[PDB]
Amino acid sequence: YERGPDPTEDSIEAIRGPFSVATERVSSFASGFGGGTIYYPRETDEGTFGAVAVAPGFTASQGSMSWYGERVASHGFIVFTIDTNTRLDAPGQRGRQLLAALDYLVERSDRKVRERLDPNRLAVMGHAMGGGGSLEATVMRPSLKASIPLTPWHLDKTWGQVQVPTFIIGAELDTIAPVSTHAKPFYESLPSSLPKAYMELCGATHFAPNIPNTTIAKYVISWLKRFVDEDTRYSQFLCPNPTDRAICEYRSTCPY
Ligand SMILES: O=C(O)c1ccc(P(=O)(O)OCCOCc2ccccc2)cc1
Ligand SMILES: [Ca+2]
Repeated sequence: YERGPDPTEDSIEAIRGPFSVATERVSSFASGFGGGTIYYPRETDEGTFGAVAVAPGFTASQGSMSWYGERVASHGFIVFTIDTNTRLDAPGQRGRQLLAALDYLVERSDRKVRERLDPNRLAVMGHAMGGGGSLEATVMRPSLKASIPLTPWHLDKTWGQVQVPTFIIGAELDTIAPVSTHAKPFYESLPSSLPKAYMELCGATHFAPNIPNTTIAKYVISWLKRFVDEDTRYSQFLCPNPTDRAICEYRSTCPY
């Protein structure tokens, strides 16, 4: 499941990975969700790849997450920035629609996408209410390999039944889904035996995940490599806790 050459901190911080990405547009009339764009590596010689499904926040679309497409997928992943059914979907519905996008990748995706996909190594990512929907899709399908809630928003504060390795990225100055009442109590109610981490960004707002951010990208790549690819070549950056300057607080259940 290991793809690409051995990583240094300069390769994870790279804006482009060792693979050339291609895309495939998915209609909004696909069952269960509002469609999106499927970013996938072109070179099929290193084998098949795992996949992640990315959800945008409340009253937002995949354009708010588009920069995760070619970025992560060039490091060796299938990335699916999806649109929801309506722009007002609650976090619970964004969980379902995250799973209907993954199922679409397995059961209905184009042949070029189907051939490069390992349908057993799947994951979810999401921003704001898409991060709450990231937490729900874990509860809804415990077979998922990774879960990455970006500045997540949810009314439910306790998430002790989650079994997926979850990486909650926080934003210091977020006042829409503030970390003290959302991102932190979400992480602390995750099971202490779960492989998990909490990264809070200094001076960041609710919308920091919507523009390219080397701090966000380098450890989303490490997290998706470690748990979707079972790639222990990326534990060096996760354990012990990263000590970057753009990070104001880091918490984790290291080592893993
Ligand atoms: O009180 C409420 O009604 C309420 C509703 C929704 C939220 P949420 O945290 O989901 O906001 C989504 C932010 O992301 C969407 C976005 C992405 C990129 C650019 C601009 C906007 C919080 C409170
Ligand atoms: Ca639809």
